[PDB]
Amino acid sequence: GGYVAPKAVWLPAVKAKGLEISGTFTHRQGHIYMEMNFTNKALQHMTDFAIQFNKNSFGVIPSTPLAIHTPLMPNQSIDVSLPLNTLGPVMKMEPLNNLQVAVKNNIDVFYFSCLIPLNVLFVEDGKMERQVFLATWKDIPNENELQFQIKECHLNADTVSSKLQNNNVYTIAKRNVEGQDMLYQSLKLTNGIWILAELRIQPGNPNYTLSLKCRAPEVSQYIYQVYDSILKN
Ligand SMILES: [Cl-]
Ligand SMILES: [Mg+2]
Repeated sequence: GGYVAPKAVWLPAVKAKGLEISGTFTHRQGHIYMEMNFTNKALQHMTDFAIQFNKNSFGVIPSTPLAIHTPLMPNQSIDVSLPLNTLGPVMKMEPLNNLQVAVKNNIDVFYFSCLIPLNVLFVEDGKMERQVFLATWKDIPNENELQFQIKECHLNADTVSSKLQNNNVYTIAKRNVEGQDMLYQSLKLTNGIWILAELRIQPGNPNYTLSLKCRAPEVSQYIYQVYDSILKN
């Protein structure tokens, strides 16, 4: 299984007439979930739960109604797994991975936003053939290449590769070049956009250089972020 961030408070009870939501996102065998905990810190029973998202960069929507079937009584706390997909309307948000959410119950409708970690959008079929990798890297404009630093990393190339693989980031080739390990990696988003990467591991340097090439370079910063998280967790 890939990296899953710990649940964070998305909607505090005091801003939502007692409704408290905490959440995170996961990806389970090709399926994306918004995993939440709803707690009723009010003095009335809560019913009639419903959820919707604003249009967003990767076209993320719930794929079913929110599965809360019984009144959530005062002091009660339930875990809710909401399946998502990427078939919904697309509107480019800033930041690119922001998701606006509305949750309703019988008391009111409440709004909050949260940030989607892009690794849940990394698809299973994201392993480029070596031949295709080289050709695609070359095809993408050199100006699209962006460099980032994975600070303070001490994992071996092998471990880097295995962890990334667990998050559908595939190592296509490894080059040993005078002690340095150069890992060439591919991944593919739910929207079809490929991201190619060169990770440079040097002896004595506690920082790895991650070089990313993408036809949509605005995405790169976000791949870096979760790449960093996967290596640090
Ligand atoms: Cl719903
Ligand atoms: Mg996989």
